[PDB]
Formats: sequence, structure tokens, C-alpha cells
Amino acid sequence: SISPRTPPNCARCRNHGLKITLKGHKRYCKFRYCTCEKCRLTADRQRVMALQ
Ligand SMILES: [Zn+2]
Ligand SMILES: [Zn+2]
Repeated sequence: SISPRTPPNCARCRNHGLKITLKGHKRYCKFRYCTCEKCRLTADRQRVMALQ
């Protein structure tokens, strides 16, 4: 693996106040597909389209 530094807990569900540890989760994230502006802002934090 080239990413041994995984993020703690799932961020999709913390947006609402969830903490599952993201261990074998994602599909288990009640927010796995949420769309609120805190779940989109999250996926946005990881993706990078412009640098400053
Ligand atoms: Zn989650
Ligand atoms: Zn959300």
C-alpha cells in the first residue's frame, strides 16, 4: 500500500456528528451518499483542482 496514513473515523458521517472510525465503513456511512454542504465540503477537502 502507498497510503499507510489513513484518516481517523469517517468524515462523511462526522458532518452530522457521527464517529464510526471509518474502519470497513464508507458503504456503511449513513452519509455514504449524503449531499449536505458539509459532506460536499469534505469530499472537496480531499480532492484538489486548484493550488495556491
Ligand atoms: Zn461515515
Ligand atoms: Zn452530509
